Amino acid sequence: NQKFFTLSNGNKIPAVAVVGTGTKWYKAEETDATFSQELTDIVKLSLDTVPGIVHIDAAETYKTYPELGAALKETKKPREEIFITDKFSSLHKISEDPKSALETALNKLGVDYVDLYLIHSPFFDKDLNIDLETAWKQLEELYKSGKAKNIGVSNFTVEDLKKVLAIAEIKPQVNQIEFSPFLQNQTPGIVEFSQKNDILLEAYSPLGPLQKKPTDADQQPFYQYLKELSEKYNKTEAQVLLLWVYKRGILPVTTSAKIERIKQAQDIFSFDLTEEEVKKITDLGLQHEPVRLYHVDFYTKYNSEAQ
Repeated sequence: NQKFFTLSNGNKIPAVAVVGTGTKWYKAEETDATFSQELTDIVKLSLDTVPGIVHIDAAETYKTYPELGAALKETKKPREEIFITDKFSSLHKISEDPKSALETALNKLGVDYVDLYLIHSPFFDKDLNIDLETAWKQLEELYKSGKAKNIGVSNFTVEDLKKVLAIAEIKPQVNQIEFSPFLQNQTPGIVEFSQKNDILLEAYSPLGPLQKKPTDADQQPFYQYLKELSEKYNKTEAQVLLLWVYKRGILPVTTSAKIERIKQAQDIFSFDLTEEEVKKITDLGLQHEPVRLYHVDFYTKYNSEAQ
């Protein structure tokens, strides 16, 4: 039942990521006191009970490698039935460079490789002693050594991708961006450019519209239609939006702490949307004001082009 995207290198990636590792409260330090039993328990439960290949989206910045590592050790879910995406913290330095970050992560996770490694932001912390070019080249070496089965970037503009393409031996395989019906181009032209250049887009915060659901939702065309589709298919509104992202050729990344929502996200491929329905979600979304939840200070200037 599970669907996959095929990356430019021929490798497959599960077409929805359903396990996220954010502490609901930002985690400032890594101590026994800050270890989140609640997070480790939901990751373990997901690995135990979610059918098929379970795609986890992790990140150095979360400081939840210990919780992911404990869950990975305690599950009997086999390693090959897990796809682990990890991200080098470029915005806020924790490691000197990608090589150091991933070496540390592999040891904390208790694993030999990650399935996808991303540069989390093109906007490097002033405290980092490495530039974008040098970081990408480190990802190329982690790809060649097999520590990262696939490599890519996150929150890159067209100009950022062009900077990588100018020095790349290995073309980035993924660009994880914020994408939803209320933000259909995180930065100008990114969707069209990425898809034309065989760089797979992942969409984080694809459920932004449901987070920022206004209290007049019952009277808003977008939310009215989303409810109509939910009722038509006997699926949740979340499931309809996640499937819409997939139908736009983009891999939705979601991060619920409710096991039934995690299972529902994995199960989006239990139905389909017609061409009309995909187009109508798109069109009603584009009529809406942009909603941007991440990289706000960097990309506000692009809001006028996002829809």
